[PDB]
Amino acid sequence: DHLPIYDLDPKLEEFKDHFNYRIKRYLDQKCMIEKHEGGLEEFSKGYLKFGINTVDGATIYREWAPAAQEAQLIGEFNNWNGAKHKMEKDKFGIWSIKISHVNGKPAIPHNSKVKFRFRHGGGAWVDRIPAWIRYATFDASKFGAPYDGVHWDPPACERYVFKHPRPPKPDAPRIYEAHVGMSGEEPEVSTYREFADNVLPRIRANNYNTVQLMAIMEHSYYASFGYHVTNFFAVSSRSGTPEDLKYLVDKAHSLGLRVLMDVVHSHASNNMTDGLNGYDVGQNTHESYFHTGDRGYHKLWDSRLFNYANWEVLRFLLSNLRYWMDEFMFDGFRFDGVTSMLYHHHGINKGFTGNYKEYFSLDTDVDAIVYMMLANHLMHKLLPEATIVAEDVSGMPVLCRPVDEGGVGFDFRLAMAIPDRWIDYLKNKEDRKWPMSEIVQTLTNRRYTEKCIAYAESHDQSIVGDKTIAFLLMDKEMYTGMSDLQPASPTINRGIALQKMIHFITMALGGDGYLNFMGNEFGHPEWIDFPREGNNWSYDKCRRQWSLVDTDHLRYKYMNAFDQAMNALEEEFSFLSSSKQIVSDMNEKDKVIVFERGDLVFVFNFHPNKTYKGYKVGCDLPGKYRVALDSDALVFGGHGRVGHDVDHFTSPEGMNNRPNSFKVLSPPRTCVAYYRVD
Ligand SMILES: OC[C@H]1O[C@H](O[C@H]2[C@H](O)[C@@H](O)[C@@H](O[C@H]3[C@H](O)[C@@H](O)[C@@H](O[C@H]4[C@H](O)[C@@H](O)[C@@H](O[C@H]5[C@H](O)[C@@H](O)[C@@H](O[C@H]6[C@H](O)[C@@H](O)[C@@H](O[C@H]7[C@H](O)[C@@H](O)[C@@H](O[C@H]8[C@H](O)[C@@H](O)[C@@H](O[C@H]9[C@H](O)[C@@H](O)[C@@H](O[C@H]%10[C@H](O)[C@@H](O)[C@@H](O[C@H]%11[C@H](O)[C@@H](O)[C@@H](O[C@H]%12[C@H](O)[C@@H](O)[C@@H](O)O[C@@H]%12CO)O[C@@H]%11CO)O[C@@H]%10CO)O[C@@H]9CO)O[C@@H]8CO)O[C@@H]7CO)O[C@@H]6CO)O[C@@H]5CO)O[C@@H]4CO)O[C@@H]3CO)O[C@@H]2CO)[C@H](O)[C@@H](O)[C@@H]1O
Ligand SMILES: OC[C@H]1O[C@H](O[C@H]2[C@H](O)[C@@H](O)[C@@H](O[C@H]3[C@H](O)[C@@H](O)[C@@H](O[C@H]4[C@H](O)[C@@H](O)[C@@H](O)O[C@@H]4CO)O[C@@H]3CO)O[C@@H]2CO)[C@H](O)[C@@H](O)[C@@H]1O
Repeated sequence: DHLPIYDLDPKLEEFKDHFNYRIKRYLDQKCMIEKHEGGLEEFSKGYLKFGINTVDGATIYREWAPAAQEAQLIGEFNNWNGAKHKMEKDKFGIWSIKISHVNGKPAIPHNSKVKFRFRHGGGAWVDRIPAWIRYATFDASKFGAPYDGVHWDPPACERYVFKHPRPPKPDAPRIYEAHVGMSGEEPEVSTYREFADNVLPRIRANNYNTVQLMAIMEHSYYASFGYHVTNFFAVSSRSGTPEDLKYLVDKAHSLGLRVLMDVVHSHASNNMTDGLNGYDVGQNTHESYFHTGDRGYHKLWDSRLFNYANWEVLRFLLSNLRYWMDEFMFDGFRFDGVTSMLYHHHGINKGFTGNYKEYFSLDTDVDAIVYMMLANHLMHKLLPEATIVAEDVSGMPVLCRPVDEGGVGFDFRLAMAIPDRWIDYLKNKEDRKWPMSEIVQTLTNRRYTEKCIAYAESHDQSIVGDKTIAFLLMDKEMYTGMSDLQPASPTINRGIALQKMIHFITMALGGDGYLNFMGNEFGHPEWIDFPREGNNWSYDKCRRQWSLVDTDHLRYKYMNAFDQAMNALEEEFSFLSSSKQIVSDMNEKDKVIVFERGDLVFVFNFHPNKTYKGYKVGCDLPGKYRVALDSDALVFGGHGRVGHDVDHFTSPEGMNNRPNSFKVLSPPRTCVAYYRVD
């Protein structure tokens, strides 16, 4: 009847009807799950019943295949002959078999290959990888690099034991988005252990508190960046085994880092031999993971789309969430492609002006929203400290409100509008024509009842035609002009300064959390290019040149040190988790932005050349102000013009204006945060 979200946003009651239906569809589905499955928590334990599971004296294999008329389990254990391992179908379309132990040992050995062999209506037999397989390996020797499902039940001598607890939820997420495969300096696919031993310390040393782990779910197409999942329960085998990933998560927890995983429940790869799409043999949507016809196909991604209303699809996805959380001790997730799930048009060729009828209509996908609400309720009841992030460009209201208020249940939203604004400024505007108004409004125009994670550039700003901000600033000059033993050219000084500036203002003004993609913290040059036919499958641009930031006589160390000190500043002052956000000056003629966040006063000089001596900045309490972070510091690649022990005494006003003010030196292209001395 009445939802609490209506009190947060009166404009929502106009669409009560919509929400009514939506909430009804939620409460019914949950109710059904509680009546016939024992509740969401038990429903999400489906990976203990489906797939291959060892019990006392036998092994149970279950697989949902309504379209099959006959089915058997084949593998190395029966030399790919399922004659003595025929499965039986029930009224729900589920095939099952119990296989007794052989000489006291399980019938299917650990680390052996298995396949689900079934005959469909036409009369032909096909072999597929089990949908709930937990490991799948490819053989690059054979043509196709075809995958094989692998039964993963390691003995205690090689099963990883988690030794460290989950860290507490931070006051604000400082997220290091990473991809294990391209995390090494060698032009190859790196391993989970190499990432845990080499990269995680870099993340902790730069004072991040969260890692966003991409490309964990298995995907046969490496260049998909993990977005085209084939085996949803399998840890991507190109970087190691599931135990290696468990070791990665445990090591991150030992360093005090929280780990989120990329969850791709928005679509599925079209790969029929290796992936889930192989269970589509033409059956109707009520016997399939996916919709049929147009609704079952994503035109932009060339992918299959789930039928979120199906009982078995709900079991599949909710159990996938519980599987990742429980078996790998993840601290939360980022749901990718949420915009495509929210609307029947998937936002493919549609811009969202903000008109509420574009959010709440019959273009709204109620099945997917019901699934996401069930998912968020389940995940927050399993782990109240979990952080669930939604990757959504539309800005759907109440998307990040709890389920019990009428919301979708996400904790944070990705603030996906800032990067393109920065790109436009860098590409088509001269430095003296940059609008401070548009920058401030882009950083601050958001729904303040819902939390958001700001970032100047993510992984997508490194791929498919996008360059890093550092490269957009300096380009080929980075190849030759980044040595610390020679004076930096004007271009290099400009680029380093503006990179620090863009990152810092996006963090301090753009939301309630920060995200940075692996390598951009030190201005990694160029772009990311995956191995493909066009480059003869080169890994040259599918890696991270840690050499550049580690070398003392180069200048990347400056951007890295500024990133580290900026994260440490956020840790000490907690300005990302403070609602006090006052922009007290926006000098468009002088290109200066003065604002207040937390207990800090931020002065940004975006002017190309002019220094402002004795610039007056507003502040609340009178007293003694000093530099907390200054981008012109020599250790950050500046010229050291500001000076850190200088006392900025306040003077009351009258001898956006504030009670008191103090005067600062503001060199061009600089950012200084000031704190009040106790
Ligand atoms: O303590 C004590 C100590 O001791 C010791 O030490 C010592 C020692 O011993 C001694 O020796 C000394 O040292 C010293 C020395 O001597 C000196 O020399 C120095 O050195 C230094 C330096 O200085 C610095 O700088 C550094 O360096 C570095 C750097 O930094 C970095 O960077 C690196 O580099 C590198 C890189 O990385 C790489 O890469 C390479 O590069 C290369 C490349 O590759 C190639 O290619 C080339 O390039 C080139 C080209 O070719 C051409 O062409 C050009 O280009 C251009 C073009 O033409 C134009 O056109 C433009 O382009 C553009 C376009 O237009 C657009 O389109 C875009 O693009 C695009 C692209 O194309 C693509 O990629 C896209 O995408 C794609 C996708 O992905 C797919 O999928 C498909 O779709 O396709 C697509 C495509 O279509 O993307 C994009 C878009 O987004 O854009 C573009 C661009 O913008 O433009 C361009 C430009 O750029 O040109 C180029 C260039 O020129 O070549 C290159 C080369 O150059 O390699 C490099 C190198 O070189 O690394 C480096 C090295 O490291 O460092 C150094 C060293 O350090 O100093 C020193 C000192 O400091 O002394 C010492 C002390 O004592 C012991 O040892 C120690 O330990 C101890 O401690
Ligand atoms: O009704 C109360 C029951 O609630 C729960 O049952 C679930 C099943 O577990 C789900 O599997 C599903 O059943 C679907 C099934 O997924 C789907 O394939 C379809 O079955 C086909 C079958 O494959 C085909 O071979 C043919 O012969 O029969 C059906 C024709 O389409 O439809 C089934 C019904 O939806 O959903 C139900 C709930 O709706 C719970 O698990 C049970 O314990 C409980 O009895």
